[PDB]
Amino acid sequence: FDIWKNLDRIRSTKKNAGQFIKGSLLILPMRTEDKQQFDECMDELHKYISKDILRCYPQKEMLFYIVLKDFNILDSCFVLSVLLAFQKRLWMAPSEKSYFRVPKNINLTGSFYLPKNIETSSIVEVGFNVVPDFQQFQVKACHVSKFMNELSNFFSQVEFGKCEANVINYFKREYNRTYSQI
RNA sequence: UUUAUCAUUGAACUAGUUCAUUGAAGUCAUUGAUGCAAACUCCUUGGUCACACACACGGCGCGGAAGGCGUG
Repeated sequence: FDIWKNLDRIRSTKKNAGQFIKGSLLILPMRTEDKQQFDECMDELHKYISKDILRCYPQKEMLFYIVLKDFNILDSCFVLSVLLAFQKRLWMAPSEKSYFRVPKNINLTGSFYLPKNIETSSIVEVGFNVVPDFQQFQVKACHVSKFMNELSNFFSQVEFGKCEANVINYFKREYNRTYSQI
């Protein structure tokens, strides 16, 4: 249940997981109470993602938008597994404090957004999605190694592209609006 | 393959870039638009005429359609 050996294992058996999908965009928002705790985890995460594929947009009125685009499948396998575990760790094992090491007996849950145009189990698409032009996907409770396999099998099917440049700015507009209403 | 508005103010920033606010207009589309090519399926039309299955040096069956030329 360590992310590096599991990420190499998915590197081996994924049948060409290296190349990046055209016009590929993934948006996961998350809220964290501790800014000092999350800023160092994300800072340690930007090391291998080279800041172009992954960008962090804060929203201040704590809410961060995690935008991951032009990504290879093996990259999203890494990042989403890091973040979704970091989100549970605060409640589960605050004494752990090892970012890439997932502590045992923690099941990964959460949700992420993709553009409404995508062309196609643990990861399921939801009916009745809020954000108008986007579609959110649930990741049911799963072990990390199971999550790598399910996600790696998910991004092999989806074939999508042709998105406007600033669309992320549209996502911010819609997502802030929906919660402003509630 | 290539594309997704302009202007003003503030913050950060190299010496152009990101975020927020104010104003103007704003064909829809990006599953679009441009180029390239194929396969398939379906519609309309015809004398689906007669004699003939006949080893030649490139005709001279009956009609219909469309012309050119000529005489009265």
